[PDB]
Amino acid sequence: YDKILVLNFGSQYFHLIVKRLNNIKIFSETKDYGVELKDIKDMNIKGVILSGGPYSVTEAGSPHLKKEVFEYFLEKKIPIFGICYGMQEIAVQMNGEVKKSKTSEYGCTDVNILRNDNINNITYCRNFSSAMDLYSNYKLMNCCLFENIKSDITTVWMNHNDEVTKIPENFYLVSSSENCLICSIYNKEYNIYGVQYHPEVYESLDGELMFYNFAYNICKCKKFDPIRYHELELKNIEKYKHDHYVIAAMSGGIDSTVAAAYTHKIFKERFFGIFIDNGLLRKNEAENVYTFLKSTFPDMNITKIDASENFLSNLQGVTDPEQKRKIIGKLFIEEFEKAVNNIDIDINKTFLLQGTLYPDIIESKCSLKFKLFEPFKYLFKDDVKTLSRELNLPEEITNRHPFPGPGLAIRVIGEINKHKLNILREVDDIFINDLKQYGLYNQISQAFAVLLSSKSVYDYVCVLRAVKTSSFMTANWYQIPYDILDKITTRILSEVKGVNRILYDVSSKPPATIEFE
Amino acid sequence: KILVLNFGSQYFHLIVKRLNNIKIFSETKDYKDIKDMNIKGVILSGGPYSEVFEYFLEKKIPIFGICYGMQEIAVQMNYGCTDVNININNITYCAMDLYSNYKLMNCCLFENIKSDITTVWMNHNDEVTKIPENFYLVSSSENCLICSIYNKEYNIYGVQYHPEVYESLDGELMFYNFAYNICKCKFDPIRYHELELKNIEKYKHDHYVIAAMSGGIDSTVAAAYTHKIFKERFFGIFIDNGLLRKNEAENVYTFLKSTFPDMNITKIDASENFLSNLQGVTDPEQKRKIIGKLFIEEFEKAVNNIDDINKTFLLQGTLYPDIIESKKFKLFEPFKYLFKDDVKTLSRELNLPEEITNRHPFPGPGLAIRVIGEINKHKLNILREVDDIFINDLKQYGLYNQISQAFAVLLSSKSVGYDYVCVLRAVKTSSFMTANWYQIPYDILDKITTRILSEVKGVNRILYDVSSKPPATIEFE
Ligand SMILES: O=c1[nH]c(=O)c2[nH+]cn([C@@H]3O[C@H](COP(=O)(O)O)[C@@H](O)[C@H]3O)c2[nH]1
Ligand SMILES: O=c1[nH]c(=O)c2[nH+]cn([C@@H]3O[C@H](COP(=O)(O)O)[C@@H](O)[C@H]3O)c2[nH]1
Ligand SMILES: [Ca+2]
Repeated sequence: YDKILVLNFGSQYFHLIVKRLNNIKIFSETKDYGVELKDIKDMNIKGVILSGGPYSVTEAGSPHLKKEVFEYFLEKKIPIFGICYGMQEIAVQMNGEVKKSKTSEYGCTDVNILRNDNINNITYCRNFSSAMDLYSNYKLMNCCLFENIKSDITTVWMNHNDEVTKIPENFYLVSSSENCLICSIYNKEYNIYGVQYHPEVYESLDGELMFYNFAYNICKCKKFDPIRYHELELKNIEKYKHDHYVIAAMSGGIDSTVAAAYTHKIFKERFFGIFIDNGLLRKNEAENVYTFLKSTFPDMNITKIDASENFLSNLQGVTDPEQKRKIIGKLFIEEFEKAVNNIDIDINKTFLLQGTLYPDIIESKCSLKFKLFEPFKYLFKDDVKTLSRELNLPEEITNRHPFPGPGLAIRVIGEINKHKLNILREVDDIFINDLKQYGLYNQISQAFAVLLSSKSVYDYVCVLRAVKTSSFMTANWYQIPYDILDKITTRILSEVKGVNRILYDVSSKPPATIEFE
Repeated sequence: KILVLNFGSQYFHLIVKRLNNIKIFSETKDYKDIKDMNIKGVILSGGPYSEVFEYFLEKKIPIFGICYGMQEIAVQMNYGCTDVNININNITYCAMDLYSNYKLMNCCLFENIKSDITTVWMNHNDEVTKIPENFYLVSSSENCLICSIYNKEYNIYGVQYHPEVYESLDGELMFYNFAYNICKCKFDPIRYHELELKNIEKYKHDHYVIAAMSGGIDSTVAAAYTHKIFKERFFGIFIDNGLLRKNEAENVYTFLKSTFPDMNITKIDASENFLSNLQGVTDPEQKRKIIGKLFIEEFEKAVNNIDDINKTFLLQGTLYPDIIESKKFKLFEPFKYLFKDDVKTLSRELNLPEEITNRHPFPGPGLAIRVIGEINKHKLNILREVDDIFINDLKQYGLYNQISQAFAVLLSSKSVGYDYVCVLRAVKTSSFMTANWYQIPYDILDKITTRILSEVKGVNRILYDVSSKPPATIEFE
């Protein structure tokens, strides 16, 4: 109902602002910075959040809001909230100045919220001697965004190379940082707010409060519960349960399974689960998933197709990771549609179930045809995890790491064949089993083995990958205790013939990716 | 002289090193021409596999078998720090019914051991189940009953453990007991170095000396001793092959001039030659073979441009490990019976800078074997940058000195951000055939990695090598 427009400037933390709006029961409306006025004027927008980004606002080619779009916000009285890049965009839009900092900030940092009487509480005043001499050059007050904060100091997460040097228009200086004088800014007339830090990340302790103050106190929102949308959506599909069929790609992942559970309970013998073995799964995975699905849902239709030869022969000679991805996606569609036709039902009366989550719809709005059914459009991984517990599903499905569609094709670097896959399957198996045996599996977000086309003294070189993940675009490499890692690496090199070297990935995202290819 | 035959043990150099500690001359050979030599005892090494045997028993040459050697001796006669027991009532694990089946002495190899318990290093998958001939059961272990065996008739000795490594506390004493008491030996390695220099001093008036200067521990201290004698007649040559690390050619040349002011050093820039010759080459062996032939070419070309080949002697810092593995000018190698541990103390005895005594070894082919696939300037530049960051930070955080060898490696494989993939390699090395991967504190490793990914363009992923030798090697290629 009362929606906040959240605009994308390329931030690695974009999903986290959308997440915080979900936690605070406010409807998010995700769009790129280059949005046209025509696409927003007719919507019930109560406020706009401008995200951070990896760009420098000084340079050419940098993302900017169109003059008409920004002018629309001011005229319509729509409050604005800019974080990192968003703050700097606001500055640049309104007569202000932004330059590269003398000292770049990254990590947890304490910032002093400013007030006429609070001005004395700044000891680092010499970094930009008396604190009265510095803040005489700036307008202060005696700020709604920090309501009920209690303390005059707050811990926030930093990640910026540029800083506002000269305040725009008639703005108040509202917060300062040891390495950033113009840390937060406020405009009373247009309701414009700007912070250099990232309140969307967990580490920013008072973040959820600032998003709350903006949504309700500032933007005057009245409403939307994300963990209620799927229940409402399932209660309305119930009217189709006798005249319509539901088809679903079953992968063995948490998302497809939980969705199938809630939907099978409605459509029963009219629900059809399709599990396609692409020949790119892990050791015994094709058998283990199919058994798992039958043991969990005994009365459920589950068609399994061995398509291994189809994918494998089509992947011969292919080394380019995108070419791999495009072939695998193309052949999946072809095999899936072949399985749907083999059921022999009315295509004009079928629903395609997908466990599509919010991150997916956010990502989709960036840069046989079935009536789509995605109950989980507004949910996140942690929402799906607790929903699986409410179905009393085994712990194994709730804990297990995500697995990419292209599978081991993106994990065998270069030319893919059955000889390489078998070697990787052995290494990955020993790796995963041991992480479970030493009880590390559950605290790791995603762990896997990789096989390289490069060689050492001659046999193949394997890489162990393990990460802790915050969202789609941000992850840290996992620090496996050296005693356990040694036991895992020793085991692999003696058990698996064809591998003479094990490496460990020590790169976070950014700059690296979780996967290699 | 003591005979020591190689059965392919990862610890073969360590048994040789222990005989060097005891001051005994070694004659290293493979698993024949031995009748002409003065052999007073034979040692049989270990091996992962798990013959003139008659001559040993006939000539009364005592045998000493370790690990595999004990087991092979048993055949011919038909893991970690563990405490073995050398008296039968002391065996706690088992009580007296078991030892009743075996013959026990009431042993020369354990003389002056004091204690009836000893700590030894284990590394074996096979064990002797039935004793050969008329052998005594001498020692036992918790996981191995038939641990040590002895034959009085032929002076045969056999131990399951590895007394050659440091972990074996009473290792040197057992080696001493075999050599001096049993074999009745009646050659100081550090002394031979000094003796070979005094003999070469008699040729200072007419002869010359030439030495290939790398900047490594071995070639510099050899030059330090020999240049002191031959002064202006000494000619040290340094060749930049374009396979060295960032600014290393400048840094080595400056260091040598600063440490040895009166030394004649000639630097030749052969980078362009080495690179072009290596264009397209990927096979690691082919790389090495090319580099060696181009080294020799450029080396003797530089000697041609300096003033009598009939008189000149070639100084080399060849060590004992180098000589053991194998089996124009007058070749002079004074360090022929020495290890790196010995050369390091010789560096200190010269009052030389701590920089060289502590610097990690650097292979002859250089970065060529640290770049996987085709070698070119673009790849070398990136590897030089990463390596320089890695090493400098390892020195900054006080890790460099406790690490035996550390370096960066560039791979031909690529990864998304599509850029090059780097690997960090750091090991602690016991001997030539044994090294363990170093466990860099995670806090420090994350600081090094973050610095590399931010500073160096062309690299978006770095990995760490968690592989030990064996089965892996120190270098990739
Ligand atoms: O369904 C998928 N199809 C794909 O092509 C694909 N590529 C990466 N991933 C998964 O996405 C997450 C982020 O990985 P990257 O940082 O490597 O992009 C990680 O969880 C990856 O496992 C994929 N999932
Ligand atoms: O002078 C050299 N020329 C070479 O071709 C060569 N290959 C390996 N190495 C060095 O030898 C040690 C053990 O090497 P590996 O464990 O890689 O076999 C390590 O210290 C390596 O640096 C070389 N040194
Ligand atoms: Ca049909």
